[PDB]
Amino acid sequence: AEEKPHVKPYFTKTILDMEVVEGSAARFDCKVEGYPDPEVMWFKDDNPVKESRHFQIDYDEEGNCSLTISEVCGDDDAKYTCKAVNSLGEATCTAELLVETM
Repeated sequence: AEEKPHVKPYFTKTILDMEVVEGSAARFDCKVEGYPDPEVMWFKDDNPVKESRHFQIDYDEEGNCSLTISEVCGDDDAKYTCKAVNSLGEATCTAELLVETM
């Protein structure tokens, strides 16, 4: 039986800057690769994001990573970061969420 090769994390898809009207939902998504599989965490202006009704975080076996914000408010207007790390290294991608006020 063969095993996967050890490779530091890397994103094949990175998160994108978004503009969302206040009150509506917003989602950041990216895809990570690496072996051992990496552990992932999200940051809002470099502060760890904790799972909640407001911040839904998903990470599946295929490496799809996402952060969904259900009702965007002023406090969400920020820089978000998805960081992935395994024993061989780390990878991060960042993007801005601009909350639009009509």
